[PDB]
Amino acid sequence: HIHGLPLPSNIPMIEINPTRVTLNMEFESQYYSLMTSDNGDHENVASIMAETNTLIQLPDRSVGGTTPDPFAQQVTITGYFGDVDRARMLMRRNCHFTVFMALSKMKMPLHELQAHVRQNPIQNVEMSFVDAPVTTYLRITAREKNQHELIEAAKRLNEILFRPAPENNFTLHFTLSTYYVDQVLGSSSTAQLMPVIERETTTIISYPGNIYEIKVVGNIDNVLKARRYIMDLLPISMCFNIKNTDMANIHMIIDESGIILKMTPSVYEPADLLSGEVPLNCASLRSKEFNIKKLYTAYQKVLSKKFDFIAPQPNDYDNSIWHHSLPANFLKNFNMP
Repeated sequence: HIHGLPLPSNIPMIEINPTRVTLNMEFESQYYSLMTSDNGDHENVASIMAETNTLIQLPDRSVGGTTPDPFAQQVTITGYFGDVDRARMLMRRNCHFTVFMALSKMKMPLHELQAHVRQNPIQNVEMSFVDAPVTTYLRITAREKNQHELIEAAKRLNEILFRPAPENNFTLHFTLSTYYVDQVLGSSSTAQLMPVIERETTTIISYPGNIYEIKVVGNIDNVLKARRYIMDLLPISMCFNIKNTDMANIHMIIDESGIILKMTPSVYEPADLLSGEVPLNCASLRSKEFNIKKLYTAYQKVLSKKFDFIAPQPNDYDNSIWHHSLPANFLKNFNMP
């Protein structure tokens, strides 16, 4: 209970359907362009929207001020709950990611390597060279679903470059929204969450605005594992409105699973009639991505049985080390916008 409310409204509400919701997730802006491009493989955002009959929006906000923009990298998916979940999965699998390989120490001259890569192009594994202020690095990029194709191409290259390959020849740059630094990495009143990932993935993670960079180092397999655990920590939330007659001060609830239900009473008072007052609630469910399977369950509970529906129980995150090694406090973010 948390004592300008309720939220008034005059625009004619066409409908107040609980099954109509928006999902919010965090996606790294450095890939926005690549999620857009029509690679002709029917996999970009447009494609997904079309096949999921949903609306997906990538932000483009230049925010400044005192506090970092909490929406710097937040993407929203809106539509029927059943389709939104399917678009959740398709946006992760199809999303690109990048990894850098240290060319230092390689036997063959760089020029020959360039020739190789230039004369052998894979359709799902873009490769390009870049020089960090002055050693050169190889940039490899692919969509999540083709992670097997990328690793192999990488491991094929090590073989070819060290006819004894170093054990920290890979680096990944994860861009988190500074805002969430306290919730992902840790805060003064919590445990430091990255050290745990290092211990479980044999990787090194160093870190220092709206964008915060987390640097991960280690073999290719471990890094992509660190990435996954880091991403399991990204916050997630689902919004929707609900007529009082359709349920099973600001209202917040925390179950013993980590989901947070926030209800903001609002009212729709017509302007053309000056009668009829439909009392409704603005709901919002939060939690960390990996715990999404428990968010839907929380959702099913708010909806009335009359809707006779079951929430989908995704399994994309069942192997998260976070289901047993994450301190409770981390899933209790009451102030999150």
